[PDB]
Amino acid sequence: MPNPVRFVYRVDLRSPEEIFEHGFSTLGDVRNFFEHILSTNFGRSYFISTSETPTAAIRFFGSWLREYVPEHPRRAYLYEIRADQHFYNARATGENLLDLMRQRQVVFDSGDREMAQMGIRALRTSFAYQREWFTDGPIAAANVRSAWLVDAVPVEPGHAHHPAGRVVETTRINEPEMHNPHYQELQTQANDQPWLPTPGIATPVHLSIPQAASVADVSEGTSASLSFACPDWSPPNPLDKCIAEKIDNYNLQSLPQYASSVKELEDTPVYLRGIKTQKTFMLQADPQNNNVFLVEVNSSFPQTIFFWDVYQRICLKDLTGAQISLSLTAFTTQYAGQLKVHLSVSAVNAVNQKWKMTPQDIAITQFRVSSELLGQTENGLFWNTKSGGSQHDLYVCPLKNPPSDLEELQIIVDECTTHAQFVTMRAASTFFVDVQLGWYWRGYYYTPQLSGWSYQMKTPDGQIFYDLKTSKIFFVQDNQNVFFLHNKLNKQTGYSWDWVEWLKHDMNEDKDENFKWYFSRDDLTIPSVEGLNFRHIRCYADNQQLKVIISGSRWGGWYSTYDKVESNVEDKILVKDGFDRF
Repeated sequence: MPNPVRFVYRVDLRSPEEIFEHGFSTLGDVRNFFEHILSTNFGRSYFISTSETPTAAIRFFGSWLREYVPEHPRRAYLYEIRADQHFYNARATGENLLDLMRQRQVVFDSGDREMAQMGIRALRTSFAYQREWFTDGPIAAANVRSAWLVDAVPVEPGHAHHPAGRVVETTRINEPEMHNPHYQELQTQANDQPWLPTPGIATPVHLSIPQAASVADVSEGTSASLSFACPDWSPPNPLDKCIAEKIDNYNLQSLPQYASSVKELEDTPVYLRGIKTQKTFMLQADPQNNNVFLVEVNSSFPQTIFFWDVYQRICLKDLTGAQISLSLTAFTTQYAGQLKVHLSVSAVNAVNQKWKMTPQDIAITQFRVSSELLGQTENGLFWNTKSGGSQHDLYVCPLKNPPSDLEELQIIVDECTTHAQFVTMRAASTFFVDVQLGWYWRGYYYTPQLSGWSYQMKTPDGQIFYDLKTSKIFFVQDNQNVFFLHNKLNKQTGYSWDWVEWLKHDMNEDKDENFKWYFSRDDLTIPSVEGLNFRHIRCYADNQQLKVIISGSRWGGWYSTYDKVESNVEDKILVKDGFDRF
């Protein structure tokens, strides 16, 4: 409740005159979670889609055009909607269902667990960037606070080349904001629980898993559900009103990670220009020391190719030797209103790795790059015009009253500089969640050590991750050394428990269930009385449970066990707030 989801967002072609008066209506009367996520036989869902951020709500709307003269410029409205108890998070709902399936508490009315896990994999990876909160039914006019006219426009029109024959588009949120006079300020928040169709004890959860899915291709390999891409779908060709390059249908076992438009991707260096000095720089970064810096145009090496993905991250193209991806990250300094940019492990839930790129000129060629860390405060990238040497540091500052010698840098798009697709959000290539695992005892925080013991301190950001592709948990010692959480316990161990261990391992390996883990809410109080976020953690292999020894000579020792109840042990693991939503 200190950190609720208060507003969600939705792009819809219907005008505020209609929405401000009537709210949003459902497609149909079917309350089926998987069919809604997978757009199965689209057009019957009782659920209405919204997104936790404007950027995610509007992504589909930036789909690239075919090479023809657009006779109907693309316009719609972004709505800001107060969330309440009938708004549920799609990702968290899916994780809860995975938990129930692994613990064997599901009745499959249709389909099976293998199929459901394919559905969950798609939700975790392909559709996750949507940041979807769905409503269990209609949204009243009284929830809708504001609207903005939005449009999609080509980047550098008349000049930009068309990757694979498609025209690079971006979106704009136009001022001014329009306020809904029927809006009621009720100080509510989205439901913090995973969705289930029935009340109270739902325990024997019944699931109907569909055999097929539909996916809108929204450019650069990106998948969108039809509930996002066809916001005003009508019964009969409705698909013609969808905003997307194309709609594909697949059997669930055939569902690809990327859309056909993935062929549009090109390697792009990044060029920035100082607003006053007009000096031009290339963005560069070095995974050996995680430095990010600027080199003026006029035993490691700088890397030069970046992309901006649908999680809003600006990532270096290549993985390190230990198979991790690195992203530009805005870190706090000691100075008033001056963040410094540096690399860290790409994480889908790290707000300090999220960036917006907004066109500043009507020719759509100059782009301000802003950090989501600074919230509603207008901000941009800066360099120190007085700094000397070959490489210059990169900062983020509020636009208002910037430090003395600093000037803003904006991305410039041109044949001789940044290519147009850089300033659009392409499909993501890694799906790591920062889970920051730890434990808590009597006011003190503890963190895992690679030895299997614990150290007394709070787990730092950017260290312990969960790979959504494979369900592995890993600890990044540094860019070349990554260790994975491994279960040793089985039905032949002779004992009811065994230590866990941290081992180097192939990030891509996806079969061995002793490296696979999932989170469980069970009967935990969430959040805890003191505001903490706890989960139980179990291994896919045979539901062996992760725990930590509390006291004695083996205090701080991490192990797994078949025993649900034990003494002198902690089964509540700390996990970063919001880890199950991104």
